[PDB]
Amino acid sequence: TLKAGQTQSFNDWFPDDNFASEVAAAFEMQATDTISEEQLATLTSLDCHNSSITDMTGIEKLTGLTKLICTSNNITTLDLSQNTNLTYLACDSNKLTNLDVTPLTKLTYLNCDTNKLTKLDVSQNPLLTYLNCARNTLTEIDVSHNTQLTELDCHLNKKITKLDVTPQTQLTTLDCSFNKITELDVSQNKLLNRLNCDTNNITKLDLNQNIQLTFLDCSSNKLTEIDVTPLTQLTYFDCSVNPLTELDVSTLSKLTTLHCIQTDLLEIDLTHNTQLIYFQAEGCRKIKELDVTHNTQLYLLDCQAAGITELDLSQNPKLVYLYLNNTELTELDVSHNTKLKSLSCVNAHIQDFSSVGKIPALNNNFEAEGQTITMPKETLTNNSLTIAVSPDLLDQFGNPMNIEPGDGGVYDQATNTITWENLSTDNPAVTYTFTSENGAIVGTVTTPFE
Ligand SMILES: [Cl-]
Repeated sequence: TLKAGQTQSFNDWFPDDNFASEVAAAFEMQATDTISEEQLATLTSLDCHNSSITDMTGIEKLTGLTKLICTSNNITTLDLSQNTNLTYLACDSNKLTNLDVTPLTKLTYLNCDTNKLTKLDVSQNPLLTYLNCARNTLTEIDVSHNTQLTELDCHLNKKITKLDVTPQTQLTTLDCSFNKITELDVSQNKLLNRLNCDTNNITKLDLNQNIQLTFLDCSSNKLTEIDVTPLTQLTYFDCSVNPLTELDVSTLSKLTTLHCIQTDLLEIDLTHNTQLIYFQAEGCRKIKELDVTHNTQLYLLDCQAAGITELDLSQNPKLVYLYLNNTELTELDVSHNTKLKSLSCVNAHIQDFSSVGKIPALNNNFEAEGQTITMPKETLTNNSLTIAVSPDLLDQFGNPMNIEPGDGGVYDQATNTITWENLSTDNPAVTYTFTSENGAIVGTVTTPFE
C-alpha cells in the first residue's frame, strides 16, 4: 500500500518559513502550495545553504533524501533519525551542540565543520570516506570502526590529544592541525598523499612507510629530528617552528616549496632540488652558508636572520622577491637578478649598495636601514683623531652618502675625512652615521682607538 497521507502547505509541513520556502523550491513550488507525505518522500536531494534557517523540524518527512546540504544556517539541532537513506550530509557552519548520525548507516560523506560539538559518534558509519569535524570543541575522535576512510579533517578542535588512524589503510588525506596531539602513527597509511599535522605537540614522526606523500606540513611541533629521504614524490615540504638541527632534502628532486622557518639547522643542502621555486627560511639563525646556485628557478628567497657573510645570486634569474634582513652579510650583489620587484636587507653589515641600482624597479621598493659596520682601530695623536671615511660606502647608484658624525667631529668633504677634537681613552671609539639621499640606506661606522 502506497498511502498518500496528509496533504498540506509547505508552510504547514515545515514551521520555519525559510526552510519551508527552500523545501518548496526543491519541488519548484511556492511555500503556500500543498503537497502530500507520499509526494514529500520522492525528493532524493535538498540544498538550503545560506538561508537564515534556525529550525529543521519537518525534515523527518523527506525520507527519500540521499543528500542534505544545510551549510551556513543557524541550526541548533538536526533530528535525522527518519532520513536513513542519506549517503551525503553537509551541516557545516551551523550552531549544532550535538549531532546523532548513528541511524545513518549508508553515510559516506559527513561535513559538520564549524559547529559546537563536544562528542561525535561515527562508529555506525562503516561506509564513511570523508569525515570533516573541523572547528568543533572535541577532545577525542574514534574512527576505529570507519575502515574505508580516505580523508579525515579534525583540525582546529584544539583539545584532541590522541589520534589513532592505524586501521584507516585507505587514507590519502589527513588534516589534524591545531590540536594537542603528541603521537602520530601513520605507518599503516601507505596510500597517504597529503599530511597536515601542524600545530600539535608531536616529538617523533616516522614517515618511512608513507613513500608517496606529495604534500607534508609538520610545522609548529616539537620534532628534534626527521627523515624525509624516502619521500621522493614531495613537492611541498614545511617543517617550520620545530627544533630540528639537521635536514636532508637531497632525495626531493620534485620539490617546489621548502619552508623551514624558525628551525635550528646548522647547514642546508639545496643543490639537488633543481625544481625549487620557494625557499622560506626566516629565523634560521645557526645557518652560516647558503648555496642557491643549483636552484635556477627560485622565484622567492627568504633567509632572514641567517649568518651568511655573502650570497652568490648569479644563478637565480627568475627571483622576484628576496629577503636578506637581519643577516650577517658584509656584501650584496643582485646585478644578475633583473626580475626583482622587492629587495630588503635591513640590519646587515653592508657598505656598497651599487649593484641595486642595476635593477630600476628597486629604485623605490628598497630597504637597507640599520647597517652596522666595524673598522680596524687607530691610535690617537694629541687629544685628537683624523680618519678617512670608508671608500666602500656607496649608495644604490654608486654615489657618496651623507656623513653625520657622532658629533664632536667635523666631516671634511674635500678630503672625505672626519676629525674629532678632544677624544678620551675613557670613551674608546668614534662613530658616524651614513644616509643615502633617497633614504633607503642608513647605517653606522664604529672606529675604535688607542
Ligand atoms: Cl500557508
